[PDB]
Amino acid sequence: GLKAHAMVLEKFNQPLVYKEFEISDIPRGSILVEILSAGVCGSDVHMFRGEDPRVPLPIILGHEGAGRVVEVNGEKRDLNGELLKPGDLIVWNRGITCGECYWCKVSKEPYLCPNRKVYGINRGCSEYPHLRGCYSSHIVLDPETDVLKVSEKDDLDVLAMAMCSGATAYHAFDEYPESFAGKTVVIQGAGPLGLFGVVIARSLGAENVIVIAGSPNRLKLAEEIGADLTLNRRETSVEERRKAIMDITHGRGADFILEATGDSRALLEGSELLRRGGFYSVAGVAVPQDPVPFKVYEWLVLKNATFKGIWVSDTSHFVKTVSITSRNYQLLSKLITHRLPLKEANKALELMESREALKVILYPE
Amino acid sequence: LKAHAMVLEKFNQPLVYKEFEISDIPRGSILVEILSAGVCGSDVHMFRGEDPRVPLPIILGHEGAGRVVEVNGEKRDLNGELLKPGDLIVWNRGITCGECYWCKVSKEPYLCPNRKVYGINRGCSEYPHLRGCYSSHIVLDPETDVLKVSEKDDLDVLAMAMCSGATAYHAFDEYPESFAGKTVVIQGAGPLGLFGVVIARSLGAENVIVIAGSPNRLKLAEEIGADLTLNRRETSVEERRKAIMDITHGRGADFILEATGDSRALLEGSELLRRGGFYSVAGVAVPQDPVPFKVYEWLVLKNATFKGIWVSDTSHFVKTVSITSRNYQLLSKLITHRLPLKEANKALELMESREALKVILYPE
Amino acid sequence: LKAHAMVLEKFNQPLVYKEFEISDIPRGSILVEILSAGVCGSDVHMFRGEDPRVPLPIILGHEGAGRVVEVNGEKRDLNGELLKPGDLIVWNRGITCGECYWCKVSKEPYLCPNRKVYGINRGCSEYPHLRGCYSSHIVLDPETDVLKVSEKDDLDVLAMAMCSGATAYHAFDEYPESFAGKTVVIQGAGPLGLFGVVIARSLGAENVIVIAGSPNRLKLAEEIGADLTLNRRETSVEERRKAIMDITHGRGADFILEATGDSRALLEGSELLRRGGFYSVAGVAVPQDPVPFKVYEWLVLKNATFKGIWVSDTSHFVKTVSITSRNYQLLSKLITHRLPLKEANKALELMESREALKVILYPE
Amino acid sequence: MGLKAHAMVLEKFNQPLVYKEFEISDIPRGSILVEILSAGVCGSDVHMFRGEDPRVPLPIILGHEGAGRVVEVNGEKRDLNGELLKPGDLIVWNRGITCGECYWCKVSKEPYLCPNRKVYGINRGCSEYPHLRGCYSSHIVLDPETDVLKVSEKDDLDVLAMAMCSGATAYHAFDEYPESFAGKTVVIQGAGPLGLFGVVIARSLGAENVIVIAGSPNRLKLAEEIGADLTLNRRETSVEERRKAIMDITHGRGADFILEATGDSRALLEGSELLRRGGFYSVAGVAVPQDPVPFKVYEWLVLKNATFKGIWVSDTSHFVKTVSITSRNYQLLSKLITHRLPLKEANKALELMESREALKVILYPE
Ligand SMILES: [Zn+2]
Ligand SMILES: [Zn+2]
Ligand SMILES: [Zn+2]
Ligand SMILES: [Zn+2]
Ligand SMILES: [Zn+2]
Ligand SMILES: [Zn+2]
Ligand SMILES: [Zn+2]
Ligand SMILES: [Zn+2]
Repeated sequence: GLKAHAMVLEKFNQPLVYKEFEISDIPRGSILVEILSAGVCGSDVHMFRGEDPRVPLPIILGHEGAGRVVEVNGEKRDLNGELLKPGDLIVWNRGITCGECYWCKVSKEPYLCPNRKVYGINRGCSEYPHLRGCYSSHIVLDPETDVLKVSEKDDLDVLAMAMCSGATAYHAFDEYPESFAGKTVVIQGAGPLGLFGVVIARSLGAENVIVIAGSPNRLKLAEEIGADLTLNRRETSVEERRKAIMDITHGRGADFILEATGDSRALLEGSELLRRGGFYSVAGVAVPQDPVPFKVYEWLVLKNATFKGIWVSDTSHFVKTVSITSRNYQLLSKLITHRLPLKEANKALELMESREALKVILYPE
Repeated sequence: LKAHAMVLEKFNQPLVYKEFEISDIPRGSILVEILSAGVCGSDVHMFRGEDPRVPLPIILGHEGAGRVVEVNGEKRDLNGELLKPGDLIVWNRGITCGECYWCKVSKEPYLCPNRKVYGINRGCSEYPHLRGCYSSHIVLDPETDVLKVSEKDDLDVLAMAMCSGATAYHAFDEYPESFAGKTVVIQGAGPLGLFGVVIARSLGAENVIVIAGSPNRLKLAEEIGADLTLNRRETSVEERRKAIMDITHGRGADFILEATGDSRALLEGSELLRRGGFYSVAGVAVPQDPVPFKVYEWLVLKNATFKGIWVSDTSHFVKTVSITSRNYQLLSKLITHRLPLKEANKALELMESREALKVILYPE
Repeated sequence: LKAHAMVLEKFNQPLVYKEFEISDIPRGSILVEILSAGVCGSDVHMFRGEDPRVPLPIILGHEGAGRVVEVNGEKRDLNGELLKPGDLIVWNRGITCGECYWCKVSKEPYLCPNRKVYGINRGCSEYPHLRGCYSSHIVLDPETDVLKVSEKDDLDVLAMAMCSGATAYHAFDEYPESFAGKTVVIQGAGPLGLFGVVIARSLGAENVIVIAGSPNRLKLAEEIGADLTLNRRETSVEERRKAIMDITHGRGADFILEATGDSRALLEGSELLRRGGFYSVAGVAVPQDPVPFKVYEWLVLKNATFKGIWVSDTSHFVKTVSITSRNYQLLSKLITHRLPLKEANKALELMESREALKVILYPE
Repeated sequence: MGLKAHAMVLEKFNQPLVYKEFEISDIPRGSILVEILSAGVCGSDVHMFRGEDPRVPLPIILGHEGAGRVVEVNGEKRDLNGELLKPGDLIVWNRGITCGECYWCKVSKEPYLCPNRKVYGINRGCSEYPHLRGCYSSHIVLDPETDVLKVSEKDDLDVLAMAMCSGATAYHAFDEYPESFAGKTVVIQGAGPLGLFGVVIARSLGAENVIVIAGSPNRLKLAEEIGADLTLNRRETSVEERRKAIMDITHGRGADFILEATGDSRALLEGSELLRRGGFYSVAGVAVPQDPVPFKVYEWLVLKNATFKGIWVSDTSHFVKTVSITSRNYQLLSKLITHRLPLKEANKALELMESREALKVILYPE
């Protein structure tokens, strides 16, 4: 049978350990996939530290992958109806939803499925066939996985990264009920989520894209990938930033704001930048935090504002994200600062934790 | 023509009776005899000097129905009917500039920064003076959006509906799906929330639940269509959440209307809202202390929409009259007092004390 | 157990009564005792071999309500409730693949090319055989979308609603605004149009006008909420257009539903539609000769939306059940005949001749 | 003492436009006197010249596509962003003024459908002072109700003038689509200015694939140059070949979104067969009553669950968004301007547009 290896999380806050798995057969309808690129996410650090309550042990982490089909045990179609075969290059939606609940079937919001099963997050490696995350030479995909064939003209590293931060960013923009033509977009934060938001905002036809953050290196990147204006929170005052946005928008404020900071306190700045009638997509905050002092009359009622929380993404967002991403490979590849062998998965988590890396991608040896 | 009005000359001092002689009216204007004038809870705040838009002196009253006396030129209503002396009409209290970003580009006229409103930011010092409904007569500018009504319409109900009803309608109109199969929770049982009951019912909501503190208002909400009322003073937060969870199979409410006037209503409402739900916030009407808002739990993880609602526009006005017109007998139950115009000071006192739910004034 | 069903062996051959011995059912499947089975006009086309989807032999019947006999394993309804013996249920006739572009990307499961439908494209020759509602029992796959109902629900009405009702609902669901203040014109007064009357009313339409040729169906349309009916034998096309222009102040209808089954309906409907109006075309159910379409006048100059409507999905299912549940007394009037299952041929005959509006079959 | 202006006046249908001079002193309260710098010649100007548009009074100064420079404002005028206009400002404006009082303007919020819509160079004659109500002129007088946008010396006024008509109608067509264009396949029928602006708008909104079907190789080459992924020449392929091409690109589904930009009702016969189940078809090119086409209701509407949406002109929201898209694509869109003529050659301009020797002509005073 097949000799696979992976980096396994056995106990929280303890280094991932190398382990080998002999793969004999795979479940009916499943797809055995050779991982070619595996994204390391900020959230993987959180999971490693034992702060994500969905996470069983032991587990093969890694929810962002691109790979080559080794074997389908039976037949599997991709989302366009193409039958997969050995050697096909694919990406896939990390989440499988039930297809039977209120959100999957009635409201058509499958990202809200309470039964959502996610590779490298709530799928452990204890029970055979074990290989349920991307920090591995190989992953076994269930037959219910949403898959998309890609080609050798696709940058698999970029696609892997895009699966997570990109598709969330896409969801955030997709909730806006108008075209972006003529619109001013403000993005708070310049990690992968905010930076995909720059390229997504550009690609959907936004007039002006402004990014507010605190790292000059990340802000330079934002400019190289399409931002019209960047504002460094450490070099400018709140009022200076408000005036720059008010100047650009003829005194109205921004039409659409993306929170991509991870910090609930971002809404305090963002609310004062939003025009009357504007739309604030809140997608960065990823853990419970202290409550923020929210001014209901000023920020919601008087402003006639929409505040929209964004929870992950579904298959519609996945395919649309691949499509935008595929027009933007050269720019988006600039987000990958580090490329490491799988056996260095621990160092990769350190790099991400310390912010030495913007994004790290692992490759099996 | 000799008109009279009850005029606000000094905040916190009683409205005073005053006579006005109306000869010429401005070009294009419509002189209207007031038949019904609603006394709104916001008029109390204006009376008390709490509204910074309010010039003095001013004839208050932004909620009106009346009879056309004359048109200086020609005026069509929204359906294109030329107005003539004798016609009965209602009208939108607000006039927008029709030239700014919100009027012409984003098509959100309610957000017009140049919005002019009878009985609110239009004083009575300058001729022709009559720019509010606490008067025998009002002069409507040509730009006013008007609708003709008939003798089969209830003008008292229509006056009331103009304000609270049209804001309630705006709150429901922002919901991007139909209300079929949906559970609606309304927080509050003043005019705003009670209109919400009738609008929710009228748009097809499956369940309409009202949370408030007054048994008399809760009985009324039942009478006009609520499936369930929950008295906030006689139940726990946890009991009310359980009741809503039982009705929605453990999910929560699809749509919540905040109609209390208290920002703290979001603390409870946020925990009733299903994942993916929609919270329209329309009641809070003054700057208040900030509330501790749980961004992850209430917005992000919930994938929720919080939508603030500012007043209403002409599309909301027309839709509100249409709903109201199919519900006159239910909605007339909100009017607890009808007083002559000269007793306007008592009307304000009734509304302030909540001895009244809604007061209508009539001239003479 | 020994079930019985009425089987279609050859097109145009009378349905044959047959017994089926059921020993065990596939894993996760649900064995359901049929309590009400609706006979649809589309069953007549199937019976004659006009529907190219139809395998033979087949147990027809795609409108069903029933009582759970057994689940081989466990099955949750759409609200997550575990089904158990004795539960009353309704279900979506169609099961979609959950994997294709329509199911997963555009979220239009009604357009699934792999859609499997009880009594339509599921034959009865392979065990467990019972894949249609003209039967004492049906075996539902684990993938079926089910909803529990109660003894307070009218199951005869629910069976009917599953088809025509959910298609009507889809047609209204596509309209991008509220129905408040709107005038709705419905063409045709069979079950689709009649459900259209009730739905239009329930979503808050101001005026509902029905145009058809059957006096008795038009009387029923008034009994269930139409404001005006217009009979094509008794009125001219010009008289109809004037009546609709009078109600809409010269503009035309805001929303039209085609529910006649005839392509030529568009000729009249296009001239009743306001500029900017919305025309949902849901009745035409077979390929027909092309109609002469005036692209400039009816689409471009009118800035009109013509929207075709193909069946329905689980979202429309639940929402239809929800509106129907509030209108059982009105909608019961559509059921003109109830016949034992063994009389299924006569039921198809009644539906073909239009002596019935809707027939319900009951086992035993 | 007054301002000396001149224009090319249509006095009688099918007779040459005639040069005439005017002296402009007073203008109506609130009005803006504008020096024309660019005037687009539209294909519909030909039909109006010929006496085919029932809206057209005589005499009239044609030209509904314009950009220019503020000479004077009688009072005050703010552009749509709130900026006060002053003499010397460069502007563009919406050709159409709506009443702001009717059902469509106030209730349904569809001002393009206002029955009282007043359009420079179309239904506004030139015989009553101050006369200058069209762009085939040295100057135009804009009413206070006109929606205006200030532009800069870095904007291409020739491209903006053209964009005002064909471009805003194409924008309207795309704006009616209820989803994002991400991952979508767009087919455009026709490669005149309307269809060609469609290409740039489709690209700008993020469409994945943009395909153009037309009959002219030159125009199909232009469509490729401004961002089309594929062109199909309908004179050199069968309907079946074109459908196969679209089916191959869309994994056998059909187009997500089609724009009819041909002017021929018969285009729907092919487009309907290219549309996927659940697809959206904006019909914007057909501009005059035509014979009815044989429409297959079951196959093209019902079974397809298709949306067919007719597109009538545009409003100020479309205007502003068109100017924004256009402003990022000046160099591509300038490729559409094939001829620039002096105002006094307006008759030759119409000839060029009618013969189709020109794709788009711009007129310039002086
Ligand atoms: Zn689910
Ligand atoms: Zn991730
Ligand atoms: Zn009020
Ligand atoms: Zn304004
Ligand atoms: Zn049926
Ligand atoms: Zn499918
Ligand atoms: Zn033009
Ligand atoms: Zn108008």
